[PDB]
Amino acid sequence: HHHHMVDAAVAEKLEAGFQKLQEATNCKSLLKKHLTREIFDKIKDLKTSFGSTLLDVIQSGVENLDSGFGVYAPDAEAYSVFNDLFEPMICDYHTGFKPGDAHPPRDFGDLETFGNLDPEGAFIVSTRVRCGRSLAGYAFNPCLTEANYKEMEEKVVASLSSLEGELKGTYYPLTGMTKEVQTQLIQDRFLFKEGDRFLQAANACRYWPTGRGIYHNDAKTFLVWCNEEDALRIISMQKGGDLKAVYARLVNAINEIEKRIPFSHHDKYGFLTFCPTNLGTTIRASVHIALPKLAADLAKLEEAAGKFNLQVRGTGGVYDISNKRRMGLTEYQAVKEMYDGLQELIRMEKEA
Repeated sequence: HHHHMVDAAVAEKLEAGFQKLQEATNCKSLLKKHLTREIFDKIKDLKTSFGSTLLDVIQSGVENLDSGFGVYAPDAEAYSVFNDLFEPMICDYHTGFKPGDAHPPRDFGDLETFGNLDPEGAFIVSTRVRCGRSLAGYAFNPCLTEANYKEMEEKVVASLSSLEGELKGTYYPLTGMTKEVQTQLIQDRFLFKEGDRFLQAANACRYWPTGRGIYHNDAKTFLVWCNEEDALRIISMQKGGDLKAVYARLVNAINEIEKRIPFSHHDKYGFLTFCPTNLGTTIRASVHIALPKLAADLAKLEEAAGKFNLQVRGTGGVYDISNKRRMGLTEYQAVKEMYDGLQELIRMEKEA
C-alpha cells in the first residue's frame, strides 16, 4: 500500500472521532491529551504499507472514551508512520524514556548474579515476571488474515510442543475448547476469552477463536497465551520469593522460542507490541510481599522503593511491588531493579 491517501469514509470517521474526543471535555485518556489538532492535521492522510490508517490506531480510544491510553499499533510500521502521535504518548506513559533515546539491544544478563531473596519465606508471597512478543513477518491483530492466525499458531505450537524438562507441558486451543477445560483453566487463572470492549473496538478479535490458545507447564509455573493482545504473552510465576528461578525459567523459554521464531523489533522502541504500554523489554515483574512493620509509614515505603524505580500498591500490610521502567534499560537492569529494591525493603522491614 502507498504511504499517502486514505479514502473518504476513513477521512470522515477520523474527523468525527477527533470531534468526539474534543466534545468529551472531561476525557482523561493519553489519546485525548496528545492528539492535538495540529498533530491530527499532519498525519490524518498517511498509511502504512499494510494499509493501516490513523483510524486503525485511534478507533478504540474514540469508541471507549474512558480508555487510559487509547491507541494500539495495527502493524509494526504504524510506530513510524504515526510516530508524531505514538512518540509523545509512549514517552509520557513510560518512565525514563525521552524522544531521541534508543532502547538497548536485548540482554537478559548473568543469572548467577542473582542471590536468594527470601529463602525462609518470611516476606514474599509470590513472584511473577511477564513478557510479550510479536512475531516478525506479520502485521498485528487489526490486519491479520484468517490464514495468518492459523500459520502463526502452527509456528508457536511447534516451538512450545518441543519444550523439554522444566518447561514441558500441554497446549490447549481455544478452538473447540471444552467446558471441562474452560473450568480447569479458570481455576488456575489461566483462561482468556474474547477481548473486552477495548480490544473489540481495536479490531483485535477478528476470526475468533482461530489461532488462539493457552500453554502451561505441568508444574503451573510457566504460562503462554497465543494470539491474545500479542502473538505471545509469556509468564513465569511461583509461590515464594525465588526471583532467580522465576527469571531463569523465563529466559530459557524465550531463548528457546527465538531459536525458531524471530520477534518484531524496532531500533528505538525495542520489542514491538500491540499496546504501546508493553514496549522495550516488555517486562512486567510483580512480587506480592508482606511488610507489616513498614506498613506503618507508606510514604517512606514508597520513597525507598522509588530509589530503585519500583512502584508500591497495597493489595493488611501486603503490597504488590513492580518495575516502573520497561523502556530505556536492559532486561537485566529491570529485573535487577526489582531484586535490589526488594532487598532494601526487606532489610528495612527487618530493621524496623
